Amino acid sequence: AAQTNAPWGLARISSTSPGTSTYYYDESAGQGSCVYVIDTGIEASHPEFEGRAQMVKTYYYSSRDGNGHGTHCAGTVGSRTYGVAKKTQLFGVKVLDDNGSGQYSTIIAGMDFVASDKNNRNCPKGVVASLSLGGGYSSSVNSAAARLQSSGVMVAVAAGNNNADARNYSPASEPSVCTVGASDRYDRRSSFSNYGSVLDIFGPGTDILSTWIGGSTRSISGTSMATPHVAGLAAYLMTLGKTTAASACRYIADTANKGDLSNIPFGTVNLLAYNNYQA
Ligand SMILES: [Ca+2]
Repeated sequence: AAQTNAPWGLARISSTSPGTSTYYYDESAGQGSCVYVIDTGIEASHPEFEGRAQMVKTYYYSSRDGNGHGTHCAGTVGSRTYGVAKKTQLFGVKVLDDNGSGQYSTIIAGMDFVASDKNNRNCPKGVVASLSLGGGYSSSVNSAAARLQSSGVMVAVAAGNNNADARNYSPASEPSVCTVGASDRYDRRSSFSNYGSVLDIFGPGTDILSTWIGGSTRSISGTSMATPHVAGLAAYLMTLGKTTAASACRYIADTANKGDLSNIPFGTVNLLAYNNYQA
């Protein structure tokens, strides 16, 4: 399948070179996989989700996304126009308030919830969790992310936007999950992207067009935007049977475009997510 005039990030993950505008992908498109988006919520009624999104848990008064961030991330995972895995099932877990903030105890609870809730869902091709959030180092937050991964969920987390070593942020610094940095359309490390030896992979994160609340769209930047590209790619590859939740991060790194990025500091991987599609 091919999506013409796609957002640059989708085109980038199906090409060996920058500057293309077509997203090439297998028509299976993540069908039978499930992605939990642990964030500010999802506007499930947005037409771009085609009924494939639902809120399953909130830690606040409402389950609605009053911010936009979670809806944007969910759109990059699996919306029709802006998503990597256009047929995956999306589940929203609202651990962040509508200002985008949240206590670590609530974020931990949300991760433990996903590890249990997945046993109630029909996700024959596997389960992914996308965490476009983070703060200062916390061993308890890292442990919660490691638990979620150990339970059989592919966990993808944002490296952070401090132009610093991600070893000082959580859950970015947990080695057993998939820690995602950001690049821009010219194959530079995004100027805000954290770096360091704990990064596993880069994905598109500057000027990413996706869904927004009120049935709208908008373009924003962040490692929060790169993470759902990798989460969606994992769901896509699990549906194709190429990998499992336990090894998807390693498989993505092994099959990545290598050496293409600039402004990568010594000691950080130079690996860009790639779907290796061949018509
Ligand atoms: Ca890792």
